Amino acid sequence: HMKDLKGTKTAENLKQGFIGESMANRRYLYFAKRADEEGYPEIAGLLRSIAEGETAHAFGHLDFIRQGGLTDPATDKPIGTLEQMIESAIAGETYEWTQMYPGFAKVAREEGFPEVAEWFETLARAEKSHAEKFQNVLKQLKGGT
Amino acid sequence: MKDLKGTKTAENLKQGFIGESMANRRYLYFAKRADEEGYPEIAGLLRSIAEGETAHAFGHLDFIRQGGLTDPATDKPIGTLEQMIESAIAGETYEWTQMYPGFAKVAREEGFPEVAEWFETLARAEKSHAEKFQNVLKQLKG
Ligand SMILES: [Cl-]
Ligand SMILES: [Cl-]
Ligand SMILES: [Mn+2]
Ligand SMILES: [Mn+2]
Ligand SMILES: [Mn+2]
Ligand SMILES: [Mn+2]
Repeated sequence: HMKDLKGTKTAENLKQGFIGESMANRRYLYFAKRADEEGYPEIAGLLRSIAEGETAHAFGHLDFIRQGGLTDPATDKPIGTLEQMIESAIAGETYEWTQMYPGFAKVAREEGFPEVAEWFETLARAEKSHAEKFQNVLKQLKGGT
Repeated sequence: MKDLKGTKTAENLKQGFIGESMANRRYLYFAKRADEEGYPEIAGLLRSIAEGETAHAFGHLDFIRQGGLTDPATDKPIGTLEQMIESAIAGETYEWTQMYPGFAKVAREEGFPEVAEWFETLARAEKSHAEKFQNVLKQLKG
């Protein structure tokens, strides 16, 4: 019979699958740039085509998560409706600019890595801008205009 | 070029890479819902912010590689193109030999046969990926 995914090992395996598939697409597109520079177009093309595979895998994991009423792997927020999706976006961006990247920057400065700290501070300011743009979308959706 | 091995900053770059990787995937997935419902401005914003998260993820990988750290996904070096392909092979190999078969068996045990069939499809897919990368690596070393 049909069962709730909530609290199951399968729910956790969909989450972990999503994380790994997300990383695989980013990794393969980064590796493709090195193949591009070095003159390996067949290798770059394969990396890019396999990366599209990993997009399909990630999106299918999110399909089962959303259809199963499970939460966003990144934020533990529901992602059933577009409004919920934007609220998930806002929650993650808010965590990143208010807590995560400032904390990473402080640790980098304290460990003697000022260039890395500056990068984390650039990202904190970027995620704040993202949060603001998503907040404006949510106003448009929630207000129905 | 400063060595990051054994630091909390090394761990933070890894976690930042994971988060940025997920953000790009999430925002492109959300854009498809905006597409279906007729919100092209919202879809376009999601796609443009997703490009931001690509830039963030790649910059984390630059610091990882320049700081003597390993690939977040595989714990393998990714300095050279050959090392990058060997990292791809290692992660594909883990997924087809172990990770997705294991997920499929658990899904069938827990009574999720449709999810199990999906995991079985993915195990076969990652095996094909591993083989295609192996054919590349042989060409590079040759
Ligand atoms: Cl080539
Ligand atoms: Cl719109
Ligand atoms: Mn995959
Ligand atoms: Mn962001
Ligand atoms: Mn980001
Ligand atoms: Mn793969």
